[PDB]
Amino acid sequence: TLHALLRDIPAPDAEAMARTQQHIDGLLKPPGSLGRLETLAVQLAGMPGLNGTPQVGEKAVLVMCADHGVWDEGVAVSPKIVTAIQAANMTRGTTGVCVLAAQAGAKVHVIDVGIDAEPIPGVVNMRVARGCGNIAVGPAMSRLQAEALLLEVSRYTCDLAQRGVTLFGVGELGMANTTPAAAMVSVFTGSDAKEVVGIGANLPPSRIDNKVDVVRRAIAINQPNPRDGIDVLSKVGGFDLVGMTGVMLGAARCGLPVLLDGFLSYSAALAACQIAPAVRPYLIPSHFSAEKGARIALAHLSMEPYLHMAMRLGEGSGAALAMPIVEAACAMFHNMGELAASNIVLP
Amino acid sequence: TLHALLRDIPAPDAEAMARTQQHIDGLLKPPGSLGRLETLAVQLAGMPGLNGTPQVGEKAVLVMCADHGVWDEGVAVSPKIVTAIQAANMTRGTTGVCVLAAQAGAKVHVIDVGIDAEPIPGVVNMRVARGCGNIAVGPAMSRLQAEALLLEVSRYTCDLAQRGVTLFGVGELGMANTTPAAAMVSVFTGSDAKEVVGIGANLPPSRIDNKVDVVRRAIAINQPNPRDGIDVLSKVGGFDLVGMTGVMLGAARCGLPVLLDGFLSYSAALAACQIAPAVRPYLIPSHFSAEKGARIALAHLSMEPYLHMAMRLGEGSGAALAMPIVEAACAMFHNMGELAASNIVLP
Ligand SMILES: O=P(O)(O)OC[C@H]1O[C@H](n2cnc3ncncc32)[C@H](O)[C@@H]1O
Ligand SMILES: O=P(O)(O)OC[C@H]1O[C@H](n2cnc3ncncc32)[C@H](O)[C@@H]1O
Ligand SMILES: O=C(O)c1cccnc1
Ligand SMILES: O=C(O)c1cccnc1
Repeated sequence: TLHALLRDIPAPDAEAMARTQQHIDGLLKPPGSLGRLETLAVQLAGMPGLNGTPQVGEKAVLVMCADHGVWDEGVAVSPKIVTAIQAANMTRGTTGVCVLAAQAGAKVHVIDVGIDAEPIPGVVNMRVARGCGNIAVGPAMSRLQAEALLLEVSRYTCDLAQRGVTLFGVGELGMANTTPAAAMVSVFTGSDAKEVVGIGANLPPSRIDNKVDVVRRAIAINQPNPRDGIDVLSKVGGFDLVGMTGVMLGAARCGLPVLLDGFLSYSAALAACQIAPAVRPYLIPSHFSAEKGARIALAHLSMEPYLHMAMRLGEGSGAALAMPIVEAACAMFHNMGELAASNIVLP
Repeated sequence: TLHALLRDIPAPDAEAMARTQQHIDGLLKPPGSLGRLETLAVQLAGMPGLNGTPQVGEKAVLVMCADHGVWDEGVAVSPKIVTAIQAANMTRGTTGVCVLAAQAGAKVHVIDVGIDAEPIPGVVNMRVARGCGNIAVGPAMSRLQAEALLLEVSRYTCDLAQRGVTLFGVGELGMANTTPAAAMVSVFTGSDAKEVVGIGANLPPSRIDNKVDVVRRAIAINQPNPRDGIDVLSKVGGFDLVGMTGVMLGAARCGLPVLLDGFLSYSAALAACQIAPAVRPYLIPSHFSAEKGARIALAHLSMEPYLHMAMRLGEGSGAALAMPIVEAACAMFHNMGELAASNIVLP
């Protein structure tokens, strides 16, 4: 059951974290001089799946692909078919996340949770339906469908842990998905749609007004409950967004770290933390999306991204780009010399 | 002569940059969606030493080490000997920059431009003197000494280019060096000392007032000319700071990119750009130093760091941490597929 899953998410190991902090303080450098790299190492040390120490074994980026019915409301400029096309390209390694993941030594897992097209060979099949319902006139899916996908994705995720994966990255693919993402952010943060609706994948500025209106309509018609993350996801979210939330719950249950990506991932993280606050300690920010509603989303998650690249591609491209940073924290921890060894004393 | 050197710094190749932009726009993604990663690739494409395309061959981090006479004014908490000790540790690979450089596949070059101690085996010897003069009572060095080191370091730098190095990172080591760095920033930016003097390597807050006073005294007594970068460096700078400036001039003359590090590097970059504006196009920011005067320095250099890690170690540790980002831009450029190949059309 999902209740068991949520109930079994482990709390951070404070004992391992204390030993980490002490060790970092004794390294060949002025105490605290490596700033957020030190904080990151301690965070990792508290994750039970890492065996009491900051370490990175195998790396995987999970890309959840699906189509959205709200695409018919004219909120996206790319043809709907671009989702299926790009999902296929993911298997050929020519996409942005594939190239960056290869650069970071990570494997890309492409999962189809609801693409509106024939099944794509090479893509993991977990499709709920051929595209989710149009949120502007009703819910994206039933609560049952949402919970089922959460469970399936979380199981898939923690199963990879048995294959040596210790670091996850989340990603997505789905034309028009920045619309339900904005709706969710508006609902969870209590912000007006206008403040969190962006241009997504180059939406013309003249078409923004319509996008804001669609978001408002979706909310008014569905009346999602902000205190129920599953309610929000099933009503104004999408299969892809649900899948991303599932990776976060899965990794957390597995006691492992997850790298967030951009705007879509922020909306999924808001939902995950609402569903289970215990997931928070396992989330690691990557970059600061150029999407309008990024600042608001990040503020509610109390997260400060490490990378400011004005990126807005999605796919988990930002998550892959940050993996080297996580490895750097581990390298610092394990490979630096110690002050005592050089007889140096620094207050 | 130094005049020849400065005169021969090549301008960016606009033709190669135009071809770069066109290619990036045709990649398998919404135009401009990779933000600053795209801008970085184009910048690299314009650097003549890279052969008309964003590419990274061998990587090197140059660490300029030297002691400062102003240390006697009580502006630093670490014993003066820590410079020599850490410089030795650089040869053993136990320091922060060594670990991060190894993680990025870069080689660390440790250069002694003025450590106040016996020569250290394994360290490149270019020492001007055993520590520079105390800037609080007079100049750090003579103009002649400054120009000579600039020339020597710039030659060493461009010579590495012949060994396959295509990407440089700058670093330093020198107890009390954030004092002359603050003086230089104050002079070049016209900001008051109080606004740019930080805690350096954990200087107690109760000792900050004295540091501000020392900086003011150095400026009042030396009267450095803001319009003459060499004048400023020789008067209120240090051998290490001069050396960093030399790496920047050298790489620029070689038509190659240089990654800045933190606060000390910002002061050296201000000087380099004053000496020769043509150097600017070759400078690449890495992280946003936690030092107080960082914001002001970066504003005058019109640079926005990619990494926000609250780092303040120095040594070129931030520069090494950003190398993977430069390689990512190259990977994007060369390895992504093209829109035309998938028959996809995106405005
Ligand atoms: O709401 P919007 O405006 O449609 O933007 C969301 C989509 O843009 C991104 N995206 C990611 N890869 C893409 N390849 C082509 N087009 C878009 C792409 C993201 O992954 C989604 O597919
Ligand atoms: O002006 P301040 O307060 O002395 O700070 C500047 C120094 O701190 C950094 N630094 C870099 N490595 C160090 N190892 C030990 N101590 C300091 C260190 C930097 O490289 C300089 O050596
Ligand atoms: O921040 C993102 O991940 C993003 C922003 C716009 C369009 N697609 C993805
Ligand atoms: O920004 C830096 O590089 C820095 C700041 C403080 C002390 N040492 C180095």
